[PDB]
Amino acid sequence: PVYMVYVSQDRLTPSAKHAVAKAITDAHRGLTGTQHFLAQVNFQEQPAGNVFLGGVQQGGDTIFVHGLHREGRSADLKGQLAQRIVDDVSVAAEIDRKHIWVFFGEMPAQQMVEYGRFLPQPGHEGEWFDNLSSDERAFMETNVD
Amino acid sequence: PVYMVYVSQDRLTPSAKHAVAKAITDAHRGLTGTQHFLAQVNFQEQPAGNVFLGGVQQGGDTIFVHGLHREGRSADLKGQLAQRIVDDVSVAAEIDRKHIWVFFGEMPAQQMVEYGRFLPQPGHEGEWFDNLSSDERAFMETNVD
Amino acid sequence: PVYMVYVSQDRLTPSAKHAVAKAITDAHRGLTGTQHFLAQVNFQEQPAGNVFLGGVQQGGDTIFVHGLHREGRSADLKGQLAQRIVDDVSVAAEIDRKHIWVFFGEMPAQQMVEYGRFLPQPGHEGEWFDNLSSDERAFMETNVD
Repeated sequence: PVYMVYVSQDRLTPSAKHAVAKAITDAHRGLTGTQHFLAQVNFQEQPAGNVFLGGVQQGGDTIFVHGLHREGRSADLKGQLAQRIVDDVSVAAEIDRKHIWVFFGEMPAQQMVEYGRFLPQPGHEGEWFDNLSSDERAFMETNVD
Repeated sequence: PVYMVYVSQDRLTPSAKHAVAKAITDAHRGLTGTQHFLAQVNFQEQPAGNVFLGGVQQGGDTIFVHGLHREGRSADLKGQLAQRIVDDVSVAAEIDRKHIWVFFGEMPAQQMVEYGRFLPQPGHEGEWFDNLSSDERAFMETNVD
Repeated sequence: PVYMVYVSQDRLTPSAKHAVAKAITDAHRGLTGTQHFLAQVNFQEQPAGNVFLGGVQQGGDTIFVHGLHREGRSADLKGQLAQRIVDDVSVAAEIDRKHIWVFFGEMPAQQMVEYGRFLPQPGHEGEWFDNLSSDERAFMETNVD
């Protein structure tokens, strides 16, 4: 999964990004079982006053999370991935919930690539990791937190 | 909805961005009936040079609009929406049409959170608005023009 | 198509962006038959340290290629397209493939606008260009490389 996190500039300190991007990652891993290193959190920063809202220019206190998952998960599961991400990013960012937008897109894994490899079905994963090369699995083990 | 509006840095003043948001949001409100505070417009600036049509580098003149909607609307309606957004962003930002690009992807409202709440269907949004805690309803009332 | 290309600030020199946009552009034209000029490469640059993998802040060495396409093409072709993007970008940017992430989404051509016109299916690619207005065609032609 790729999570695009849109935020106004200098709202999250370099430690506020780490805490939020960890909250997201633990949320995913716990709920779906996809390994930590498979999650990516990509903060898109823009100078504040670029988020309009019913024509109303906003400050720099709005966060939009765009997830990109592969298909195969129930709506039940996705509603729970979404609310936990509302609840935990509120904490790690220290921001009220009313400012959080969370959208999820889904795609067939067969047109989804991470670490230069095609992904497996959400009902796979453990097997897929082992049968990758040694150096590929080593580089993956580096990105855990 | 969220509209991601990809614009070259230096193309829109503060006044031009509000003109663009107001046209986008009004167009979305008038063809779907979505109440105003639900249509976010999210400006994303990159330095001129970062856009390559056909492998050719571009100046600050291209606008890519990326709308994210709940599923459920007709193609006819969506073709109207996509044709209005073209004409009204051409006006508000003094641009011409053949520089304007617009893509709509849609998602189950079950996996769309706004203001900390799950989007309903197009067949509900008024019943939805009414049964929110006083704070939620009131915060949304501010973000309307 | 429209490809968003998320990369770190300074990672790609301008000559590098051109080479990579040209790799992707050659990929799409080569395997889908879509004329060069309908292929946009929109580079989205951020400071190094906004990209997190497995909750760990990365250097500036991550690429994320997100392709927005017409619905229509075989899973098999979309695999190859994504594969040839992976290989060609690895080579144009001078970067390992385990740094490259590729997701394709798809939408109805009916909800897709490039140059202010509605895209056709993958089913009238050539006769479509034959009914633009000459000035729009002449505009099309400057974006071949």
